[PDB]
Amino acid sequence: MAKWVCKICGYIYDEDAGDPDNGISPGTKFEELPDDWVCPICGAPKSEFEKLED
Ligand SMILES: [Fe+3]
Repeated sequence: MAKWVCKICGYIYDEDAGDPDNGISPGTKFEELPDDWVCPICGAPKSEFEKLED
């Protein structure tokens, strides 16, 4: 699945990993993260992530 970078801090939101410590099961697409989900490292909103693909 896809990987996304937090443009602020470099954390990778890896769809295959999810973010279980913050309520997101492995395999959750970035689109499906709640609107108010934030980078678990720096607190940046979803807007600040970029999809790692051409
Ligand atoms: Fe971040």
